Amino acid sequence: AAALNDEFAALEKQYGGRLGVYALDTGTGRTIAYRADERFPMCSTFKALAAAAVLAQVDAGKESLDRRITYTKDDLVDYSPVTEKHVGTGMTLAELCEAAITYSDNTAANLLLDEIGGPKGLTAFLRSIGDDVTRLDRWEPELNEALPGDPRDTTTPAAMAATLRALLLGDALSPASRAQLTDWMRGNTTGDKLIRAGLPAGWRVGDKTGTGSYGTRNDIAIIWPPNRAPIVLAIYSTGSTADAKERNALIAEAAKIVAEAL
Ligand code: NA
Repeated sequence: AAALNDEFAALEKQYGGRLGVYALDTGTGRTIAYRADERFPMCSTFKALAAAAVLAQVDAGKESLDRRITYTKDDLVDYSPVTEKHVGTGMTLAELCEAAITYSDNTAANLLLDEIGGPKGLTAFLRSIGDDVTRLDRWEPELNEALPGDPRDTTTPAAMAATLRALLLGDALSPASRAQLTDWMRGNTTGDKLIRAGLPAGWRVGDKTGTGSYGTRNDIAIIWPPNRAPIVLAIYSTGSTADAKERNALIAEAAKIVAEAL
């Protein structure tokens, strides 16, 4: 409510820009919503959805995770630490999903989009599982432009939360794929300074980060506290004016506030 809105508003003033939060404690049904229905640029948070879409093709017997994908240097875009090592041998869809999630590998993400029907295909998938809000329009790296007032390549914290819940806890995917997406997000290496840094120590998190222009910094996660039902958390921020270290701190702090209020 208003008291809590004041706190998130103080963060927005502190860092500049615009902050969105949706959190849901599945064990009590309590939620936190701040700009939860406003659009924010997804940046790399879509890569979890891209992997999901590949898994959904496998569930439907139309695809195999072992299938080897060949690619060239014409496919390499910036920030592709994993794929930039396997041009010669190629990589499997499993390896590409893992790389896109755990290392936010841009080239791997574009490759997943290839096998999925592109941004329009990924969006189509999202509609198929009840997400009528989230939209991907472009490929890496252009999708990170994060232009103010631009609806392309956006979600809302509430839509992304609902979607992540369906994918990781609901029945949008088979048990095997759901478990596989779960393992990948838990194995993320890019999220240490963000949601993970704001939560109490013993809480297990699977997450996917995002970084983009106009000072965009995001993180979406499922959280498994000991002896409790899981929490779904989507945090988006854009437009802030702060260094890399403190954009990280903005997200961690919002996460910390959430754990106190939820
Ligand atoms: Na990113």
